[PDB]
Amino acid sequence: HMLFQNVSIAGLAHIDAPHTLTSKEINERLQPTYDRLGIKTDVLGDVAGIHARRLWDQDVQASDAATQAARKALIDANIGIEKIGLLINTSVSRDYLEPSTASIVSGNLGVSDHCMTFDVANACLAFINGMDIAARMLERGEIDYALVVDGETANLVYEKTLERMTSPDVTEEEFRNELAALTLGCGAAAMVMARSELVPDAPRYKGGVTRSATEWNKLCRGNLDRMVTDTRLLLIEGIKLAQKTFVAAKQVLGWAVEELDQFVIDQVSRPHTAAFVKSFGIDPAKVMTIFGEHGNIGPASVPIVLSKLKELGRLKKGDRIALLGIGSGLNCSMAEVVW
Amino acid sequence: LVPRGSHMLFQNVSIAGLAHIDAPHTLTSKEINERLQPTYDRLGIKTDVLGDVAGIHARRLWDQDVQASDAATQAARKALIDANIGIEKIGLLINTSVSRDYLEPSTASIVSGNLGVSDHCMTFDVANACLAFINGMDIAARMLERGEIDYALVVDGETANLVYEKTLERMTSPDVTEEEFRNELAALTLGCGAAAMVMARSELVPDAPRYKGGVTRSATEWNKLCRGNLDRMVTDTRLLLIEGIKLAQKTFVAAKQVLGWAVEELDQFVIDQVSRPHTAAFVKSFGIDPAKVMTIFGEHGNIGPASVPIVLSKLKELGRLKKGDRIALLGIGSGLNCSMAEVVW
Repeated sequence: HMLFQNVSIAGLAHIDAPHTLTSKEINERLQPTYDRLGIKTDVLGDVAGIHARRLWDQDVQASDAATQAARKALIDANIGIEKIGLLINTSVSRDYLEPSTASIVSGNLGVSDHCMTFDVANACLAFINGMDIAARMLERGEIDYALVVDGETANLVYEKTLERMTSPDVTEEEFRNELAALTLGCGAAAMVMARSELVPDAPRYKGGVTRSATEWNKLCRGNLDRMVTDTRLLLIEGIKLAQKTFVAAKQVLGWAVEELDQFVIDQVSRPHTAAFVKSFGIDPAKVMTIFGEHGNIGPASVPIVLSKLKELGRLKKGDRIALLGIGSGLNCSMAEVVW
Repeated sequence: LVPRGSHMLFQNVSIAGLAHIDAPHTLTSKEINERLQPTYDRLGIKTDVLGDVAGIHARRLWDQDVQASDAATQAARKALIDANIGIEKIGLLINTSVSRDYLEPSTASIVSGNLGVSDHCMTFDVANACLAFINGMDIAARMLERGEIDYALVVDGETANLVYEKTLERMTSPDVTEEEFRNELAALTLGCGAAAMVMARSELVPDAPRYKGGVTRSATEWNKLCRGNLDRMVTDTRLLLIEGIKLAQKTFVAAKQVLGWAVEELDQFVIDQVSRPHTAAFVKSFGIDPAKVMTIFGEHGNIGPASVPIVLSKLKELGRLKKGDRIALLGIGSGLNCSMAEVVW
């Protein structure tokens, strides 16, 4: 019924992580163990379509990556940190349980005594939830500008996950559920959202809709050291939920597929992406992809893709952009930006 | 006379149900002290820092196999009964606990699935030290005000079992430095427990309490004062106190301008449940009647962000609260962040 009319996107930025680890290099150190279980296939590069991913320097924490991203977004919006009234950290990666990663980022930045901080956690949907929570405060006049940040680190998942599978003992089927950890990638993004009367020419966030199917809360379960995931069923119920969520998006957003100029989606693998496009009859040309060379950056994936699109001059004034994702839960969220 | 703003305060947001869960197993400060006595002796500690100094005589613990999500869910069920509604009415569920099942999925997902929420139910977590429940209250308040939903659940289950056994193991080490002992000591004032609140648009529950919200100030340059993972918390209790009070004080100046507050015009203060010195310093700093500040750290310790709602729920359970009571919710979380909000009962 009632969309956001005065929430804009004032600045946007990403950080690509500096070290590359190729699925080839990974596959070499995994060959012994592939040859034990008699698996012929290259599940990373052939099936998933993931050929490289980036990793941070030694002991770069999430809050560091979020800080670098947040600094660039601030420069991109051409405002100083004294203007930020809210800072939401959305990452899966978290420096500690207590306190929030947001507070660490905000301290690194020197936010004012008026800036509210906290973390949102919700798998690959968290950035969109963060964006929506910020938009609610902006519209109410609680704040004029917000930072939504997200830094992801998988350095430790790789050290530990590899060693576990390349031991002498090794398991059998855990391998297939564990390999999903070797699709993960490091990266960061940040976005400065703002009240529109401040930034009249800037893109606008209208909000959107969420639907869920939390009955499947078992299927993807990540610690710091480990990610266990059934990808096959997550794919199907994911798409079933996405469909349902698109019906909701018709009703509140006034959406159809032919009308939308970009689909910015969570980045998992070639099969998640292809199934999605096929099910919804989407022009593949409107669907930018980064898992090929960066792997899965969880909730940073969406704003990384939007920022990349922006920087390549793909986004014309007036474009209608679908932000969407299918996160563990299962949850699904879909929202609109009008460039 | 002169038309005023709302001061950004929440309109037509109500509390339709409230519930807490006490964890089953009692752990006394005597038990703890008996176990730590060889270390106390080695370090020359001749006072009961838990019982006499910190004011905590006991705390509660779950079984070791019990999860945040399980406690969050028990509480959620009791709050639904309290609100006399089914789970089909819930359009938003935020888990606000520090304790978490996994890094993903959200602990709210796991609670939501156990309860059987509809496919219209929005779920995510909010983490912000002991201030998160209030943050979740605000996030849900904004949706209910706008009329995007009818009912919200804010849920919070804490478990400290693991930090308890590992901290006790490290603090009884023959090699443990005084520095490390003191750093880790606050973890032995933590406690298990859980809480849940159903909130609603006032139109649906015309006699329920009103949640007005309030003000927030921060001091993010102190983010390293208290830091915790699954099995360990390190705490500069001295600087938490001093910088916590300064921040409280600053927020209270803002509470006067937006809430029209004054300590003498509030009937209850629901605070973070930390310790007897933290509590005394806060009461003395603002000139508050101690009787208007209910305390449970004595027997349950510090239940992080569950403490506020647990105290609220217990205040209701005892019949302290009457229609019209002006109820200050004030939280100083690790960060530092301080929110001060008002519930009118």
